[PDB]
Amino acid sequence: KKHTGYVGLKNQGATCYMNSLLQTLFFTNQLRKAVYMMPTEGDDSSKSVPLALQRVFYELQHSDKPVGTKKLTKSFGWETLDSFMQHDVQELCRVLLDNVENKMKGTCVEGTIPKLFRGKMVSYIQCKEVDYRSDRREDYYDIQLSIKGKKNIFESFVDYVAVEQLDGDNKYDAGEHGLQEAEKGVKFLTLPPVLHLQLMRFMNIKINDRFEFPEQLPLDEFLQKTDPKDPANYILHAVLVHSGDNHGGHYVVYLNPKGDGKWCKFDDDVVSRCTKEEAIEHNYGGHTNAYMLVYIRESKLSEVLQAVTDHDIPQQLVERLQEEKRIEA
Ligand SMILES: Cc1cc(Cl)cc(-c2ccnc3cc(CN4C(=O)CCC4=O)sc23)c1O[C@@H]1CNC[C@@H]1F
Repeated sequence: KKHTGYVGLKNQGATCYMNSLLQTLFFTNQLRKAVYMMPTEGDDSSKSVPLALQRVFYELQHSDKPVGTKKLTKSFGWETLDSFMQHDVQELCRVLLDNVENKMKGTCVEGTIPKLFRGKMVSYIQCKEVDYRSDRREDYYDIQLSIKGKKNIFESFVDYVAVEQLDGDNKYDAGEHGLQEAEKGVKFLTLPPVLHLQLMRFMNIKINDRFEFPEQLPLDEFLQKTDPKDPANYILHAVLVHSGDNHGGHYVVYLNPKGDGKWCKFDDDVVSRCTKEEAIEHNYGGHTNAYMLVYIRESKLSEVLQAVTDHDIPQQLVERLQEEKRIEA
């Protein structure tokens, strides 16, 4: 904390990618404030996932020493290494934020999860030579981008929206109209304030290819309609990295918490300052791979990364967490 201003977490081992995600969610400041507001006074000390996330966030905000996650792993039942390796980061993040969102219902901080992370997309199937079109509106909290044969995020987004032909052997079952030539596609209606992009490093053959992501990411061309008052310019907030072995390896996260190009490497207990280039360019890959990226929308940056004070944690919660620290010591 003395060098960088920020504390790290206790070592991974079986934990894998949780520490990387916890720092990412902790430095989503608007979420952190909302997490502190959850009415967890009635909750069980051990079994409550909402309370266990308040504990980590509290300790990341106040501790000089590294913060433990053992109370938190016991709460949502992922104790073994197998339980992390079977899942991916978006599934873990979904498990934490569902608990948080459910606890926030009927409270002053309701709807903070969908405000921060929920975007909307339309999937469509249009028949070419017949008048039939199926549409589904879908909420998403995260996007999984393809990287095999893609130079960069721009190209992955182009491929994400690209129109697929349903011709020949793979014609579209159109019900009363029978098999038809058709065009399948997806289109983004809105992009959230905090954008979670996972990069598909497994097709399970692994992909160590060089994949380039920028500091500033404009996404207006991937929307159906563009607001001129609020363009879809996104700014790079976090880069989650894996090195070494599969079914194992070492997980790190790079972060610029204030959103001001001032980057730090979060290597469990060791938080240290780094260059933009160590955080961005040097995690592109080729012959160490980035696997998740977090972008924040430029128009939403002040609100998402709003300053936290110790006053933002309710007195009842502070007293309860210090009662644990006294009794356990
Ligand atoms: C071993 C390993 C290496 C790398 Cl470099 C990234 C991940 C990783 C960690 C967390 N989250 C994601 C999300 C990803 C994107 N992705 C999907 O969602 C479906 C297919 C895929 O690629 S890769 C990854 C990883 O660990 C993984 C855990 N479970 C499977 C691996 F063992």
